[PDB]
Amino acid sequence: QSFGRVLTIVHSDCALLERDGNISLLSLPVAERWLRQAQLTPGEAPVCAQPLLIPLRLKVSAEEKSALEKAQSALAELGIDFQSDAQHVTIRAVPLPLRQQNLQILIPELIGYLAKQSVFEPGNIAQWIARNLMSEHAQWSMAQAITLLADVERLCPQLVKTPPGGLLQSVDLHPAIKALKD
Amino acid sequence: SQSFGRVLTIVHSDCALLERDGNISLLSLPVAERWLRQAQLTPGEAPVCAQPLLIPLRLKVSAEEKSALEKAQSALAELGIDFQSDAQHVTIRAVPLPLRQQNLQILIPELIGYLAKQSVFEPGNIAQWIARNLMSEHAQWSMAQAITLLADVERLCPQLVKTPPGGLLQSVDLHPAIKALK
Ligand SMILES: [Cl-]
Ligand SMILES: [Cl-]
Ligand code: NA
Repeated sequence: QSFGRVLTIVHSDCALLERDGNISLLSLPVAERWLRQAQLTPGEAPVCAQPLLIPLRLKVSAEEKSALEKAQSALAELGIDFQSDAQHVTIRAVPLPLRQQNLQILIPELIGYLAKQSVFEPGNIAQWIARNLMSEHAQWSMAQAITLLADVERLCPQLVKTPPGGLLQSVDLHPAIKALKD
Repeated sequence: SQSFGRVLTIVHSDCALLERDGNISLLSLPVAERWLRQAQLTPGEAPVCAQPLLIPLRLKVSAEEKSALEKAQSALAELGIDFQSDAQHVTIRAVPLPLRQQNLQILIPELIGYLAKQSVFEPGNIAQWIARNLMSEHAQWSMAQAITLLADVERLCPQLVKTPPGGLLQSVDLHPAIKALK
């Protein structure tokens, strides 16, 4: 299905939508998040490690290093590969959705998150990366909102069928209609 | 002076069983630690000074990160975190005493990620975020460590002792046991 037709951008990051006479307000940041999670999750989209131009070498504490080692397998399932020596880790590849992020901030952030876990699972790591570590977004445009919803419709069919309250809300016309008649 | 009571024993590697005027309680040492550090980092709740690193930490930042840092510069300086910025990078020149022995190559990027998502910047709010992201103190707490921590918390956070939140301290009900003995 579909969220409908994008009508206009509301308050820099929402999209006013129309579907069968119904008007809705959708949060683009929330939609972007669901999209990224699906694109990063093995089993919901193609996952292929992408080589870094220049590998990112980082110093890590022993507890971080140890966390990285236990997570190696989960990370590789996400397309995140690295090698490491005594005091460092060097990121050699990341999945496509991450290739254009600022990895000098994202990876150290991922490392901090990983150093706090007891269990490592690609699914939960993808979700975390999708919600917290990714590129913030400035003013949204129509072209961007249109593209986003289309991608979300394609990869997250379920969101369409049952959109949470933080994703899309009903814009009630009854008051205006009544006010026009009355 | 006012206190949480007498430390009786360590429970679950990170909690402390307390006794105060006949009442028994369980206190989360990690939570107590976070309040202590939050206090040590908050201007007005404890002394704050800027200590230079012997090796400035340079980091690449996105326009959005760059911008966020710009807006938070004053609040950060109040916390003793000083930095310089050039086109694409920022260089941390100094950090408060409680952050000297941390993994800044991980913590600063996390702080930057956190700041990039804020709209309002206040030293108090930022210090709270920092205290919650410092690497967990110990792992297996000892009696001496808990006794020392609590004495410090008592002097720097007198209000916690008066109104200990439920995340910090919980009552251990002896009534069932007393009834059972009967
Ligand atoms: Cl537009
Ligand atoms: Cl447009
Ligand atoms: Na970021």
